Amino acid sequence: MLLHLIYGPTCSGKTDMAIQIAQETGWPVVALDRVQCCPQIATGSGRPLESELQSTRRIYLDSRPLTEGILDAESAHRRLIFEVDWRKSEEGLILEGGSISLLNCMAKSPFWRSGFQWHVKRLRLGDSDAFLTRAKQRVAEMFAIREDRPSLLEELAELWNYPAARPILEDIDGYRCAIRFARKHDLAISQLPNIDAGRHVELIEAIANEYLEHALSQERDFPQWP
Ligand SMILES: Nc1ncnc2c1ncn2[C@@H]1O[C@H](COP(=O)(O)O)[C@@H](O)[C@H]1O
Ligand SMILES: CC(C)=CCSP(=O)(O)OP(=O)(O)O
Ligand SMILES: [Zn+2]
Ligand SMILES: [Zn+2]
Repeated sequence: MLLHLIYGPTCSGKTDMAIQIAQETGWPVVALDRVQCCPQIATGSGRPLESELQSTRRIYLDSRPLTEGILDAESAHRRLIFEVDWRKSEEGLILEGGSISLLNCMAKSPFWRSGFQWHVKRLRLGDSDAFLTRAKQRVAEMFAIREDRPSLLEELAELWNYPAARPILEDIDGYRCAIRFARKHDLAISQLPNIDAGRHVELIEAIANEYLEHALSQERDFPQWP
């Protein structure tokens, strides 16, 4: 079968791309993302909206409570081989995501190196400045109060109740920032949603900047794929 592999940093449009190829071909898209396997952090982790899948399928490598820990990379990798393997007979599948440790498992795994055709697309960040514009938009959407899906701040407040979630969230991007930012301004995590006019602007800015650190370190640590 043909695997269409799409990887690159945070906020590069990988998913809209994947959705478009999926809506053309009919193939599912497997998310190469460990953090997105915790649906309790669906928004902050970048899962697309149901509305935005446009009836196309997107497959996650597990579905797990956040307090169970983010799915480790070698478990994710074994799950990935299985999701591709059982679909062995279909025409192709789309693998899309920005997981550093998952992509590197892939690059080191004997599974991938034979018995598949590949189309491989690597998105980059270019302008730091356009990156941050792109990033601030994405953050404002993750912050939008929506009918159907909790915002990043609402997910964050929800989970802050479980002391076990706290160290885990401190290690995840967006949430890390939001938490660091609450402590900076002597705010309770619960009050982050009612954050006043421009206080809201400094937090979007700060998360977008944390996305930047992240994307730079994704450019640093990504495998170079064949
Ligand atoms: N979808 C995501 N959302 C938020 N943070 C992420 C995401 N994927 C990776 N990270 C961050 O990058 C580290 C995970 O490594 P990796 O899966 O190898 O990129 C995580 O601990 C998070 O801090
Ligand atoms: C928010 C962070 C750090 C990762 C999730 S964003 P992404 O890799 O899901 O975004 P794109 O599909 O590249 O827009
Ligand atoms: Zn995505
Ligand atoms: Zn990071």
